[PDB]
Amino acid sequence: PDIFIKATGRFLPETVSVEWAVEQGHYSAEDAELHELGGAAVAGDTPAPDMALWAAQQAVKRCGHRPEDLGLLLYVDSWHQGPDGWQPQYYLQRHLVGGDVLAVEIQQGCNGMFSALELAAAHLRAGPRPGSALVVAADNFGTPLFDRWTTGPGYIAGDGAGAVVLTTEPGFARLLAVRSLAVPEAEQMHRGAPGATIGRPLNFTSRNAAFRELSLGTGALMRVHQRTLEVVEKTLSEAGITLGDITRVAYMNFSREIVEQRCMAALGLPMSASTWEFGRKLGHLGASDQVVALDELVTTGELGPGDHLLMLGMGPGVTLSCAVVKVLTPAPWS
Amino acid sequence: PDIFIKATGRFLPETVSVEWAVEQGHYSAEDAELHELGGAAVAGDTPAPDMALWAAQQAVKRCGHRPEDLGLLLYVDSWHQGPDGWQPQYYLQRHLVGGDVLAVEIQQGCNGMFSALELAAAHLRAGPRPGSALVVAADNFGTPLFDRWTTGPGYIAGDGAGAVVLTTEPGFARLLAVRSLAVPEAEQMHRGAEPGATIGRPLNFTSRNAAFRELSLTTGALMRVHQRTLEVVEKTLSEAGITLGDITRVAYMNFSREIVEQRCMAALGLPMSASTWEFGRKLGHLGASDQVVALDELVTTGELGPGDHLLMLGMGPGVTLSCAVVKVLTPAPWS
Repeated sequence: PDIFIKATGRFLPETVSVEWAVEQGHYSAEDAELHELGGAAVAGDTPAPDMALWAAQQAVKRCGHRPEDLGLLLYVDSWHQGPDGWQPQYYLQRHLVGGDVLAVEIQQGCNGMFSALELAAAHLRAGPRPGSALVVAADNFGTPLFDRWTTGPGYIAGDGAGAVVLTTEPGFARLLAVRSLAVPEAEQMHRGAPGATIGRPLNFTSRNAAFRELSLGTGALMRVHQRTLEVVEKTLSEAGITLGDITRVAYMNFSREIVEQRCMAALGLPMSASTWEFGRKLGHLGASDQVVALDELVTTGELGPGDHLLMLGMGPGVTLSCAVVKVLTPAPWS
Repeated sequence: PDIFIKATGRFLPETVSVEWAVEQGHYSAEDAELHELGGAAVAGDTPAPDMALWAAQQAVKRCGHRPEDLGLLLYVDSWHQGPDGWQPQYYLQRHLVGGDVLAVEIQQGCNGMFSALELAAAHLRAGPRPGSALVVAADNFGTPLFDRWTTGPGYIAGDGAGAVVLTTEPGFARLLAVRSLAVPEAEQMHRGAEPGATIGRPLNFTSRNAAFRELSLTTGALMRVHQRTLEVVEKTLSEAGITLGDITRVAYMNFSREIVEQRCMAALGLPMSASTWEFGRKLGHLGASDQVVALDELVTTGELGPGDHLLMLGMGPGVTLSCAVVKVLTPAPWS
C-alpha cells in the first residue's frame, strides 16, 4: 500500500536576526561567530494552536481537500501549547477538521513529526480505501520558562508551524519509507532533576553538561553516531534506493559546524545539498525543521519530479528518525 | 484482522480514605456525603514513569512476552510526568522494551487510552503478521499545581498506572471495536476563561466548567454531548457485532455516584450493580486508567469470565466521547 503526500503547508512569523540579539545582550557575540546562524522566527503573543491552524489551512487549501474527509489528526509539539488539562488538537477540530476524526496529541521532542508520519501511514493502510490524514507541528518558545537564544546548545529556537496531508490516493509526492531508532542509554542527556515536574526553567546546555560529566559505559555518543547511520541505511533499504539517488538532505537547523560534521560529513555529502542556508534564518522550529524544508524545496521548484529528499533528525531519547520523500509530479501550487 | 489483548497490568499505591481527608481539612464534608466516594490512591514522591514501569512489567510478565518483540509503545497521560523537554516513554524504553520500537507519548485527557487502542490496533493491522504493541497510562496528581480533592468537579484524582498488551496472535481476550467521536463546539469547557501564556496558574476544572456554563447560557452544546454519548456506544456495539444485552459489565470513569448513575448507567438503561463503581470509588480518577484498571480487576478476580463482554465508556476534553468493547474468550493465564 502506497502512502502519498497530497500537500504541505507552514506558517512562519517575522524573523529576528542575530545582529539584533547581540546588541540587546540576549545572544553572545562569540556564539554568533561560532554558530553562523541567520536569525530566529519570533511569533510573540500568537498562540501555537493558531499557528498550527494557519499551516493546516494552507495544506488543505493547496490541494483542494475537504477537512471533513480526514480520518486522522496528529498534533505534534515539544513545548507547552496552552492551558493545562486541555490539548491543542481540539482547536483545529473546532475551526477546520470537525469532530468526526481521531484527534490526538503526539509528543517525541523534535522527532515527533517522524513518529506521526509512521502512525499516520499505518492508520491509512489499515483503514478504508479512500483515506486521508493531517499531521501538524507548532510551537511558541516565547515564554517565561524558555530562552530561545541560550536554552539549546548549537541552535536558536524558533516559532512557527509545519503541516502535511497524507493520503492513500495518488498525489504529487510519495512517502517511500520512515523509521525511528533510539539509544535509550542516553536518555539522561535531556534531563537533570523527576519527583516534581514543573517549576524549574529549561536549559539543555546544562543538562548536556551534567550528562557529559558522568557516564557509567560512556560509549553512548558513539552508539548514537552508529545509530544515525544505521537508521539512514534502514530507511534507504526499505524505500528501495541508494544514497546516490538522494538529491537534498533535510536536517534540523543547528549550527553550521554541527550540521556539517554530524549529518553531511557523516553521510559523505556536500553542504550545498543540505537545507542549511534556508534553515539558518528560521532557526530550530521544534519539530518542523524538515517539513518546512520540504515545503520550501517543493514550493520553489528546487525539488522537481524524480528527486528524493532525505529527512533526518536526532532528538531526546536519544531517538534518531529518518524518512525518504519522493517527488513524482510538480506541486499543484507552484 | 483480529486484535487480541495478550494481557493487562496495573499499579495502585496505598489508598487514602475519604474520612481521613475530611479530618485534615482537604475534602469537604458536604462533597463526601453528596458524591459518596470511598477514597483515592496516593503515591508519595514516586514518579509516573516508574508507576508505568511497574504496570508494563506486570502485563508483560503475566503472559510470558519478551519486551523486545514489541513493535509499538504508546505512553498516555493527562498531566505532567517529569522534566520538560523530555518524554516518559524513554524511561520504559531503557528499563524494559528497548530502542528498537516506535515509542511515542499520547495525550487526549482521560480518553487518551481509547485513542491509543485505536492507533495500536491500526499499527498492528498494517504491520507484519506476527505483531505486538504495549499501551500504558500513568499519572501522579500530588501537587504543586493540582489539588487532587478540589480540582476536578465530581471526582477525586488518584495516582497509579494502567497497562495492556495488544497482539495479532490469539490471546485470552479480544478487542472487538473501539471508536472516538467528539463535540468540538464544547472544547472551551475544559479551557474556561484562560491562552497566550502557557504556565504559572494552577488547574481547577470546577471554575473552568463554571465559566463555560456562563458562555453556554448567552447553541445546544450539552445536548450534542449527550446525543454523541449514546451515538458512539451504538456504533461501537454495531462495529463489534453485538447488542446492549450482550454487555455483562460497564467500565465508566471513577466519578461521583450521581454522575456515574445519571450520565452513563441511567442513560444506557442498565443497573448500577453492572458498573465498576464499587471498585473504582476506592481508587478515584486515575487520569486515563479508570477503564483498563477496571478491565484488569474484573479479569483477574474471575467476575468477567469466558463469553462475557465489557463496555468501556469514556468522556474527556474535546469534549471527546470514546467507547470500546472487550470480549473475554478464555480465562486469564495469570489467575
